[PDB]
Amino acid sequence: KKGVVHGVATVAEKTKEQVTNVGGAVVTGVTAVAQKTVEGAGSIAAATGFVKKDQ
Amino acid sequence: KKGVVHGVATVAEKTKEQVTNVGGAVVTGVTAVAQKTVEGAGSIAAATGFVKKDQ
Amino acid sequence: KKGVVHGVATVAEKTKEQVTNVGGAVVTGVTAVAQKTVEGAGSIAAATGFVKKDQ
Amino acid sequence: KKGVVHGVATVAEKTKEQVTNVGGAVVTGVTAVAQKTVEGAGSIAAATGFVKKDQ
Amino acid sequence: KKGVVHGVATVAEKTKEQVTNVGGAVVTGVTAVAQKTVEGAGSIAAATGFVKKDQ
Amino acid sequence: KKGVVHGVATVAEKTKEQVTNVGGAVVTGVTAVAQKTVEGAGSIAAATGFVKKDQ
Amino acid sequence: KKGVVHGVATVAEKTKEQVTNVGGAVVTGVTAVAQKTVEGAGSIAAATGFVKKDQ
Amino acid sequence: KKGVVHGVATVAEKTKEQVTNVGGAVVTGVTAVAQKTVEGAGSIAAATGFVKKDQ
Amino acid sequence: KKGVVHGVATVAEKTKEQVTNVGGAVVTGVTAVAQKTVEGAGSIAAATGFVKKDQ
Amino acid sequence: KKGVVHGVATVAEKTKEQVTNVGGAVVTGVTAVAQKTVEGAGSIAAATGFVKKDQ
Repeated sequence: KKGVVHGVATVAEKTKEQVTNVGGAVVTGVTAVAQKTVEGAGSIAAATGFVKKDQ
Repeated sequence: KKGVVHGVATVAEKTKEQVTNVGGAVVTGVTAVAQKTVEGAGSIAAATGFVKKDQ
Repeated sequence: KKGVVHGVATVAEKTKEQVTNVGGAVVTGVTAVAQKTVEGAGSIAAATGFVKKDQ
Repeated sequence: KKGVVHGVATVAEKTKEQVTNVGGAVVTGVTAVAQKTVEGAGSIAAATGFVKKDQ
Repeated sequence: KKGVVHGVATVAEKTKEQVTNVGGAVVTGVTAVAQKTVEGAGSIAAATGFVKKDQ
Repeated sequence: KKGVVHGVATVAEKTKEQVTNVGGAVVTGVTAVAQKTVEGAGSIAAATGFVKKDQ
Repeated sequence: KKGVVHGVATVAEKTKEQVTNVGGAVVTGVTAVAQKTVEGAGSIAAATGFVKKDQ
Repeated sequence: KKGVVHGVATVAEKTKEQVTNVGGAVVTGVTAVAQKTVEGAGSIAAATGFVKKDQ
Repeated sequence: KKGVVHGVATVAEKTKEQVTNVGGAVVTGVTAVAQKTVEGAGSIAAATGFVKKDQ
Repeated sequence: KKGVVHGVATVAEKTKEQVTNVGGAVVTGVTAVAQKTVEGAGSIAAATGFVKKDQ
């Protein structure tokens, strides 16, 4: 076989899960957050996949 | 087989799940948030997939 | 087989779920949010798939 | 088989769900939000798939 | 076989999970956060995959 | 002060919430159930406060 | 002060929450269930407060 | 002070939370269940407070 | 002071939390369950407070 | 002071937490279970407080 990509690719066979991202956010997984009190200014309480590039 | 992509591709066979994103947000997964009190200015309480690029 | 894409594609066979996004938001998954009080100015309380690019 | 796309495509066979988006928003999944009080100016309380690009 | 990529690629066969990211965040895994009180200004309470590049 | 009860009482001062039950069911709290498929004969899918005394 | 009870009482002062139960079920708390598939005969999927006394 | 109870009592002062139960179930706490697939006959998947006295 | 109980009592002062139970189940605490697949016949997957007295 | 109990009592002063149980189950503590696959017939996967007296 032959393949040429510029990116971003994701090429496969017999594949149970696939995610391609440029951005941006993708949530595909099981996630449970239980929480009782959030205070403070300002605290990232429960972050799973996170990116902060403030300018 | 032969394939040429510019991106972003996601090419496969026999594949249970697929996500392609440029952006942007995609939520495809099970997610449960239970929460009782959020305060503060300003706190990211429960973030799963998150991207902040303020300018 | 042969395939040429510019992107964004999502090409497959025998595939249970598919999402293609450029944008933008796509919500296809099970999601439960239970919440009792949100305060503060301004706090992202419960974000699952999120993108903030304010200019 | 043969396929050439410009994007955004989503090509498949035997496929239970499909979403193609350029935009924009698509909601196809089960979603339950229960909520008791939202205050503050201005707090994104419960966001599932979200994109904010204010200029 | 032959392959030439510019990156970022992810090329495979017989592959159970795949993630390609440029960004950005991708959450595909099981995650449980249980939490009782978050205070302080400002403390990253529970971060799993995290990136902070404030300027 | 003086108090004599037979039960069931609930006596208080300065009290934000109160529930008295003999029975029976009382639901006063925030509750979010999101659900996609229930099968089987017969499975209690999502029970929060539950009592089964079949004879 | 003086108090005589037969039960079940709940006597207090300056008290934020109170529950008295004989039964029976009382749900006063925040609860989020997100769920995607329930099968089997018969499986208690997600039980929070539960009592089964079948005869 | 003086107190005589038969039970079940719960007597206090300056008390943030109170639960009295004879039964029966009481759910007053924050709870998040996220779940993707339940099978089998019959499996208690996610039980928090649970009592099974089948006869 | 003087106190005579038959049980079950719970007598206190200046007390943040109280639970009295005869039964039965009481859930007052923060709880997060995230789960992806439950199979088998029949397996207690995730049990927090649990009592099984089948006859 | 004077006290006579039959049991089960729990008598105190200046006390942050209290639990009295006859039964039965009480869950008052923070608990996080994250889990990916449960199989087998039948295996107690993750048990925190547990009692099995099958007859």
